[PDB]
Amino acid sequence: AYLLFYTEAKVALAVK
Amino acid sequence: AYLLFYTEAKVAAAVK
Amino acid sequence: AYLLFYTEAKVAAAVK
Amino acid sequence: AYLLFYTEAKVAAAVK
Amino acid sequence: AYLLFYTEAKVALAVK
Amino acid sequence: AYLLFYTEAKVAAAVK
Amino acid sequence: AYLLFYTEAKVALAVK
Amino acid sequence: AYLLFYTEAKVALAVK
Amino acid sequence: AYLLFYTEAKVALAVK
Amino acid sequence: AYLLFYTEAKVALAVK
Amino acid sequence: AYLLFYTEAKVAAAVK
Amino acid sequence: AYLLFYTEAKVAAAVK
Ligand SMILES: [Cl-]
Ligand SMILES: [Cl-]
Ligand SMILES: [Cl-]
Ligand SMILES: [Cl-]
Ligand SMILES: [Cl-]
Ligand SMILES: [Cl-]
Ligand SMILES: [Cl-]
Ligand SMILES: [Cl-]
Ligand SMILES: [Cl-]
Repeated sequence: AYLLFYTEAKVALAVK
Repeated sequence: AYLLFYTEAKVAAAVK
Repeated sequence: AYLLFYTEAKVAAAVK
Repeated sequence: AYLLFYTEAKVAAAVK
Repeated sequence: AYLLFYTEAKVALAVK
Repeated sequence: AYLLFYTEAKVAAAVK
Repeated sequence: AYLLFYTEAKVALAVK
Repeated sequence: AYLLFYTEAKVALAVK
Repeated sequence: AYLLFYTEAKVALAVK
Repeated sequence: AYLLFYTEAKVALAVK
Repeated sequence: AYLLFYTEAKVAAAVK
Repeated sequence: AYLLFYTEAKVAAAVK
């Protein structure tokens, strides 16, 4: 799975 | 300091 | 899903 | 210390 | 949106 | 879009 | 300046 | 190409 | 604590 | 060694 | 030093 | 592909 930084505000590490 | 993210929607960043 | 960090204090992680 | 990844499948993380 | 490092060369942060 | 960094005297960011 | 991820809980990008 | 952290376990910087 | 990528090879995310 | 993003403008990955 | 990206077509990296 | 690092300290990179 990819480890993708993400934000909608906080930044989070999404796991895809 | 830290980079923050915000919306105006478009995502934009700032530093504090 | 999202990688979460929480305080166990030492940092700990989960994925939801 | 460092974050490590493992599977239970879903990816999960730990700290060591 | 995703925050994805990218290169075509410089590295850049793409906002997707 | 691209996250840009520029000299504002400290670093500042914009997204295009 | 360095761009260092950190956490105390949210992740954030420190600007040092 | 994207520079995406990735894990199947080790993390690596994937070049896509 | 800082989240710092490092390598000794693939990478690891140090928690300092 | 540490892999640390930085910026003075471009982002770059420093090797320390 | 810093990692730099270049084309060979694949993206490749070097250190300076 | 993966960005890989080599070192016994100076660091060299490669894409596999
Ligand atoms: Cl996968
Ligand atoms: Cl500071
Ligand atoms: Cl430690
Ligand atoms: Cl599955
Ligand atoms: Cl989105
Ligand atoms: Cl917090
Ligand atoms: Cl701390
Ligand atoms: Cl591939
Ligand atoms: Cl190759």
